[PDB]
Amino acid sequence: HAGTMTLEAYMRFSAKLSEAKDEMGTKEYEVFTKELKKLTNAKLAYGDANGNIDYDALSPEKREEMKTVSMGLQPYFDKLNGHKSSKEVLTQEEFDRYMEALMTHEIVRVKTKSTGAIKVEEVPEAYKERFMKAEQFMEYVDEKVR
Amino acid sequence: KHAGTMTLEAYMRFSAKLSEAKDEMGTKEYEVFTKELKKLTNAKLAYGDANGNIDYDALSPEKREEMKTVSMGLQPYFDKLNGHKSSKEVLTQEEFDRYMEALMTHEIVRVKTKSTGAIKVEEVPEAYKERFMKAEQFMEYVDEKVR
Ligand SMILES: [Zn+2]
Ligand SMILES: [Zn+2]
Ligand SMILES: [Zn+2]
Ligand SMILES: [Zn+2]
Ligand SMILES: [Zn+2]
Ligand SMILES: [Zn+2]
Repeated sequence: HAGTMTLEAYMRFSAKLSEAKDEMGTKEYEVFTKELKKLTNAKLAYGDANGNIDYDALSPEKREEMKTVSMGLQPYFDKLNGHKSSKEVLTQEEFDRYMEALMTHEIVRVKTKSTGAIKVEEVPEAYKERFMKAEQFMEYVDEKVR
Repeated sequence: KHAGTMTLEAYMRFSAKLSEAKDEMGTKEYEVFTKELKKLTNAKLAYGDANGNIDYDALSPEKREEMKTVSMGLQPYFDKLNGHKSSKEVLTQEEFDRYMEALMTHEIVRVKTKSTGAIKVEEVPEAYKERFMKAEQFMEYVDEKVR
């Protein structure tokens, strides 16, 4: 039941945002609330039916901005995943490559309009090599953070 | 990176574990395990490359079936040496078959890339890239189940 699951995970995320207001320093929570509004605005403006963005369609300047927002939000997401921060365990170059890998993965979700597991067979030819390299890199990062 | 030194040490460490298997295993159990392992080590010397990896796709169907049966019987000892539960107990029969196939694909790609370490998909040949990814994922999936 993809709908119910989504509803529940929505209320659950809303509850975490509330625990974030309580637990975060005052400046920290300003900066975070702001970053997250940029992200949620961007998914409403550019995202598909599932809220996935085709980052390759965007201008280089907006793509730079989105990548900056996700760099700032990423350590909160790591913590919610029960992992150590990927920013701390990765190099600056690697952390940049990681954001790019995540973007590639989101683009492929747009092209295959798939919400769960991507089937490598269904990925357009233009994106196969790039996708597989991003999956592999995301796995390497995941193992460094637990 | 000292490939020789690490390969020598792992060699001696594996011999120590064979010695402890002679001691810890039932008489029949160790008889059957010693034969299966001999099949495995004979097959790697007959068909393996410089690193002892086999191109299972080049072999006859009959021989490939045979090597898969040998690996099915050795796999729970290997699970135990990794400090893991038996993949055999935690997977269905069809999944365990596909696991062995994943491991064989992984072995083939090692022959093609000539690499004994982490395989980068870039360096894997086009006829093999998608199979390799699928095998790595399934291997990942199984590994999560046995911890
Ligand atoms: Zn609290
Ligand atoms: Zn870059
Ligand atoms: Zn993880
Ligand atoms: Zn003992
Ligand atoms: Zn089969
Ligand atoms: Zn493991």
